[PDB]
Amino acid sequence: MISLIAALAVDRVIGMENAMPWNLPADLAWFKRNTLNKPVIMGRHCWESIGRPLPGRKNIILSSQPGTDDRVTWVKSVDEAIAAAGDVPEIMVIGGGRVYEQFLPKAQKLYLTHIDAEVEGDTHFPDYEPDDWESVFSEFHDADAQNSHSYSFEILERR
Ligand SMILES: NC(=O)c1ccc[n+]([C@@H]2O[C@H](COP(=O)([O-])OP(=O)(O)OC[C@H]3O[C@@H](n4cnc5c(N)ncnc54)[C@H](OP(=O)(O)O)[C@@H]3O)[C@@H](O)[C@H]2O)c1
Ligand SMILES: CN(Cc1cnc2nc(N)nc(N)c2n1)c1ccc(C(=O)N[C@@H](CCC(=O)O)C(=O)O)cc1
Ligand SMILES: [Ca+2]
Ligand SMILES: [Ca+2]
Repeated sequence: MISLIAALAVDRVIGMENAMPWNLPADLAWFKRNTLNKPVIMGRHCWESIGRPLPGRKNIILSSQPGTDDRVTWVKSVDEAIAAAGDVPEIMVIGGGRVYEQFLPKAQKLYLTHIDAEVEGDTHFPDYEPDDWESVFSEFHDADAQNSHSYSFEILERR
């Protein structure tokens, strides 16, 4: 199955100037826990904002151009990305916005972090139909010394 994993601020903002405008160690821990030992698919812009392969994951990068880094697997279409991931239980799609938009119709699960942050953004999570989805896990956390916003973790499953 295909799952999307994303962190969304107010108004579904997911980025600004190729960066993520918040500091949430707890979200990074959640991200790692839910992507480790699974293939991860990302757009070229979202790769460039990392610049190093994520360890313990098969890193698959979508680009219309030839790849520039042999440490990761480069593919030129959605269907090639899916195929490159292979016969695994769960393929994780990690962004950014244009990649999320293309994989959302194919996804069975959404792993969302709702961050209580008012951030100007230039990139937004796609506007999904709420009726298509059922909340199966939800956990809220207050802001603390390490995490400067409150946030909730949510898993939605396609009905
Ligand atoms: N969880 C999150 O909140 C989260 C996660 C990740 C990223 N982000 C943010 O997302 C933003 C980047 O999003 P974005 O939409 O600009 O870029 P993106 O989706 O990461 O990357 C877009 C690029 O991927 C390639 N691509 C996408 N679909 C393709 C296809 N079907 N076939 C071939 N190539 C394809 C193209 O590369 P070429 O131009 O090379 O063809 C395209 O320009 C940044 O602000 C980043 O910080 C947020
Ligand atoms: C910019 N970016 C994309 C990013 C960040 N947070 C997210 N959060 C969620 N919930 N979903 C995402 N797709 C997501 N993507 C990054 C940046 C750094 C690391 C990173 O270093 N991750 C380590 C965490 C190790 C560390 O703490 O340095 C890992 O093993 O996954 C991952 C993604
Ligand atoms: Ca806040
Ligand atoms: Ca509606």
